[PDB]
Amino acid sequence: STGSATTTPIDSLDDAYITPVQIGTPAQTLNLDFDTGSSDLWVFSSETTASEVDGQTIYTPSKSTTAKLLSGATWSISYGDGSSSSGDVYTDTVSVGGLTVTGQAVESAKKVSSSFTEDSTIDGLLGLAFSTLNTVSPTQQKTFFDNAKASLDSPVFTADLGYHAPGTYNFGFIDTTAYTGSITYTAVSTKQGFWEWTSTGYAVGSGTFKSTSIDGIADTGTTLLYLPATVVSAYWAQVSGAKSSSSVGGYVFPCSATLPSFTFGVGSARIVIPGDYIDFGPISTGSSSCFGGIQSSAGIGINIFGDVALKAAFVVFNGATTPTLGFASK
Ligand SMILES: O=C(Cc1cn2ccccc2n1)Nc1ccccc1
Repeated sequence: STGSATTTPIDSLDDAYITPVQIGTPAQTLNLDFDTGSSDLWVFSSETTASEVDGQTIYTPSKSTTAKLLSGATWSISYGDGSSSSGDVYTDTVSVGGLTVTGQAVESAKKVSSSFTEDSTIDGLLGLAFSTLNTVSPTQQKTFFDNAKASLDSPVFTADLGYHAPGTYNFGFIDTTAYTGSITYTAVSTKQGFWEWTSTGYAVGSGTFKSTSIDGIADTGTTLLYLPATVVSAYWAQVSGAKSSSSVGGYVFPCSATLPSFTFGVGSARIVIPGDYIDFGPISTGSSSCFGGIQSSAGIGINIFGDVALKAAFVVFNGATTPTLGFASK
């Protein structure tokens, strides 16, 4: 089997992407944030604290003839932006772009943090990291991908995120019309539960490539590109007037600037992030100070190849027995 779904930026900045997901019988369609940085499928629901819901579409398991409460099971998660949620668990039928999993753990939120409430466009998360990170207790649950894996034509999914435009998530096949050149594959460590790999280096604009090992994760649930401070400093030094602002909480730059590109290495291959992809707009409405899309990972404890990096590529998440990651230009 296969599936294919369009993923759509939630706003003009591409702060995140949403993908429609069918849950239950008859289908209830919710727009979820596909997150290769986490391993829980969770939704706003009829169980969510009333005051914590503001515009989201909710899953109502009582209206689904295939929902079953997973007895005694609970879940609780936190993300890198400091947001969190928690609740109980149902099993139900979940379909993504024509690919159906029966018996999928659907984590029903009872509680969500303010950032989730405040974003009306995201109806929950669909985690695509390794199931070892799944938070359900006392019986850990598998991800959608893990459950669909053996049924897929090939045990893979691909992320093709657009810049200020819709993209695609495919399951079980690689669309060879969706990228240019070849896909370069690279080793993955699953020891922290993430799609963790090692970039071979970087370049700033038309500058010389610096060969250096940069360990980090491929994370569709993180908007920006978080890299070591040395790297980030080298980038922003090429932007007149750019500065790290402790008050704003990262590098800012004059909105009048034209930003240089940023290149990252994948083995001997190179992925080029255009300058405009690194512009995240005014720090506040009407401001002429803009927020940068490359930021320091100092203090995170891990480097993160977020949407700013992944959207410049066609990315293969190869869930073979030994997982790997593939990157192609497009
Ligand atoms: O936390 C993540 C993945 C992530 C961040 N998110 C923010 C909002 C909504 C979804 C979401 N997913 N990645 C990460 C961050 C820090 C350290 C390790 C992994």
